[PDB]
Amino acid sequence: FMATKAVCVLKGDGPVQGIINFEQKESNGPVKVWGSIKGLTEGLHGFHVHEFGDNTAGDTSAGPHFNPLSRKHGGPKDEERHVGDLGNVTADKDGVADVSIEDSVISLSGDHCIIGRTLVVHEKADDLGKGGNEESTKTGNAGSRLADGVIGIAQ
Ligand SMILES: [Cl-]
Ligand SMILES: [Cu+2]
Ligand SMILES: [Zn+2]
Repeated sequence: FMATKAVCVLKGDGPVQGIINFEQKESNGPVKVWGSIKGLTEGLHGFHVHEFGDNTAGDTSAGPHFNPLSRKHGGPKDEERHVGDLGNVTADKDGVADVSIEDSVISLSGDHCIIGRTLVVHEKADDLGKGGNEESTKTGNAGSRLADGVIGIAQ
């Protein structure tokens, strides 16, 4: 089987929630990521795929950012990045982040497959590895998880 579409329902302990859609018509092509997230503070919020689709214990059970190539944290456009580094979503004045992303590193098939893994929206902006500290090189200093969910097959 080869997934062409995926979906992730994001939920948390507070007001943050949303639906994220993934589309990839070609196995060797980019993934379109689109949807909306509500209940956010206005501004930038870190947006990452973590390694495991698990919250057995909590944040640790989702593991670090998905990182099959053993690289350091960066932005989605950087050559040096984790596969799960999708950068930041932007929330407007009403707390709605309209997500519109095209990425060529994540995939719905193969070694970079994100199906069965966890998508997370964070409290703070992702510094893209440019924060000048150790945490920047791992998480981008995006802080706590406001909402998460496991990425499932949709088509
Ligand atoms: Cl760029
Ligand atoms: Cu994260
Ligand atoms: Zn990362």
